[PDB]
Amino acid sequence: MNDVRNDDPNFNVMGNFDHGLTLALSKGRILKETLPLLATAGINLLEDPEKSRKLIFPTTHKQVRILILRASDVPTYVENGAADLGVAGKDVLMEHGAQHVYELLDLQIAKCKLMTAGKVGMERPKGRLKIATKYVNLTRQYYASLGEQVDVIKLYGSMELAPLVGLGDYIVDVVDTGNTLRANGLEPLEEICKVSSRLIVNKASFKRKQVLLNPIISQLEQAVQSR
Amino acid sequence: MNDVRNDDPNFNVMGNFDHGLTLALSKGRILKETLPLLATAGINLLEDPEKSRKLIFPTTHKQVRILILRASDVPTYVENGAADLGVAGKDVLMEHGAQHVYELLDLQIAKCKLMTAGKVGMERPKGRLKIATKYVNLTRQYYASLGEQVDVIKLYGSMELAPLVGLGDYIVDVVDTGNTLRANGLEPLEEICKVSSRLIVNKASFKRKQVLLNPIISQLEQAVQSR
Repeated sequence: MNDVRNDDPNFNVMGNFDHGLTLALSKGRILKETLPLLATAGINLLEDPEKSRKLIFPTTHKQVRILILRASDVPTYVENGAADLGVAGKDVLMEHGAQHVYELLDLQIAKCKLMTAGKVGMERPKGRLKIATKYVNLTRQYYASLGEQVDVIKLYGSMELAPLVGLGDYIVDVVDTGNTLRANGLEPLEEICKVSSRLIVNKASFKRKQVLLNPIISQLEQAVQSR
Repeated sequence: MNDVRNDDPNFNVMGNFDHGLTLALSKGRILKETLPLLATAGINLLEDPEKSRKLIFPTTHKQVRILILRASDVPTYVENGAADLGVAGKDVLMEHGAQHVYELLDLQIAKCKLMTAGKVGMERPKGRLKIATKYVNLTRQYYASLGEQVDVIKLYGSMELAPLVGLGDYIVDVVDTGNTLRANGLEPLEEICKVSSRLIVNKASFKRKQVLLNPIISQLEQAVQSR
């Protein structure tokens, strides 16, 4: 009946409440670096998600189905076991909070650093520093490091724009290389920590689904070979 | 002083931390129903923002620059004075509950309904309900109106996926015709309030720049065919 997996038919198979494996992936550059790891593990998207109206996606495994989420939402879906396991930025995991999750692997992809940044040739203003950021808990934790307090201002949008129109004193964002910033007349400053994409499993799903999970984890481990 | 206010050169003029005017607009279908009204008032872009890498778009008015923000951020920018005025759904504005702001006009565009929603043929669950939604404060106050306290689950992405994978019991979201909803085996249930885009102005912005603002406001009002 079931036999082996190689689901070639697209636009089908993907059911509701799949008690197989629900994988929560992020959306942009993170997604484009995750796909290749998965391809070696035997999991391939049948369609292009950008040009697709689907919310759940079938893979080459009949046992595995994919969500493409805002990065902030991956931990939330897995925490609640609406997804069994997920691929999330360590920035996002650290802001949110690890609860009903095992962090199983540093995948060594989407490597960046959480940094402060400003306008080039700016004066440290006088009062409470106003910090614009999407990472409230993390910038609060950090300036507690230095013995300072701050006014934080939560942004969900482009944090590059804030201090050009004079919204922040500074910003806190993840920085690959720093090109985009300098080109828009800004400069990276203090490195708060290092960030990479991690794999996470819902604690219950771990106990319960260990025959689908064991091999997949083990093949992803080998694709991050490194040393 | 200088009367010349017409500006053909885009990729030009631009400015930084202006003391002329700075307009923040949401970037969805809202943007597209908005620009026509700004047209009526001799305020137009000079390129496709969909196809530009610009962060601050200049306009046909030498005295007015534009920002295209992620909806949730518009009230953030105007509260703080980065923007002197902007456009956003009443849903956002009510959830944000911004301080240093005047709502001056119902543009009566992008009309819809903040509603509870669920799976087709749902069964009323037992215990405290879980609600998958972006608008936390708004559901908390709508269930605090029915005396019942609930479990909230904040999402920043598509709220339509949540039910299909069983994140919530119910969801809270904006429903125009909710045509998409049925297509995914979901239903509108109840109604919390009605919703349209509004025009807000920073209060200190309004005290000083009045000279620039009154002409712009007057024109917009008359374009809405309102008395």
